[PDB]
Amino acid sequence: MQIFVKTLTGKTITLEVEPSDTIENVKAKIQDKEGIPPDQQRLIFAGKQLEDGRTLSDYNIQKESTLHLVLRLRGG
Repeated sequence: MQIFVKTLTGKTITLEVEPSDTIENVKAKIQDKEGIPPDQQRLIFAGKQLEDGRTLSDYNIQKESTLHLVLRLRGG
């Protein structure tokens, strides 16, 4: 199934995923497309932060759903 990720600057990315895929796997696909490391990425769906050890089906994410990406800043 296809899903959409929106960034804080106005960008929408389209990803091909399976319901059994883990959040850590979704972050790895974003790193491949945009070069953002998984430790600096935060994913939000319906106001809830998604955990790396859970899957897309655990949060009831369905086809054409929109997730939000937030970037963290450690030091500096």
